[PDB]
Amino acid sequence: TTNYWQDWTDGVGTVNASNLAGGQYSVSWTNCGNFVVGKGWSTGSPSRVVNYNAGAFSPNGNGYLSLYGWTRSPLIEYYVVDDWGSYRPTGTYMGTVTSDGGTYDIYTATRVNAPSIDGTQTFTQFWSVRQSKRSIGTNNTITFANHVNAWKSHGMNLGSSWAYQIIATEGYQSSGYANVTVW
Ligand SMILES: O[C@@H]1[C@@H](O)[C@H](O)OC[C@H]1O
Repeated sequence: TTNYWQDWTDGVGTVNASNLAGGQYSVSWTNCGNFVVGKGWSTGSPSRVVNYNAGAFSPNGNGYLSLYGWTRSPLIEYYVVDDWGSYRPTGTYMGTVTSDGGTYDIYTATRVNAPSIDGTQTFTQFWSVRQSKRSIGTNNTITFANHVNAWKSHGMNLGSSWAYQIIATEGYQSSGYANVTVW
């Protein structure tokens, strides 16, 4: 089960996040800047199988629902995006991976002098983005090893030092509400 609660916001707009029982959380936001809220594990694993049920995911504008985390050495931000609002995230196309009943496009991207778990840094993003939005309110599994190994085949090797790993609600200049249980 989960051991970690993440509640990060850049302070722009109103973001109200609740650390509920077990692996459950909720977040309501209005005209946010950027925020990342979710539950998961303080140390990510490339072989973790993550389950979640989004009782609600209703962005009004740009919001994502993703398996989300960081490695260091090198500094990499990674996503497995199952749902989004008005904006589907993309980068440089690398291929596809089919996992847990969905097909995901794979992308890389460079972020130059950008916010990160270690402050302003130049780093890389690894993305799997579902080709269509996954069903909301169902018990959904992300078999992360499939994504890790699909990424490896394209030279997207994750860092050797693992930071947190969560099912994250992320908003960008938007409003919305989400309620999610992770295990
Ligand atoms: O973990 C936070 C990350 O989610 C955000 O993107 O940049 C600052 C970090 O502390």
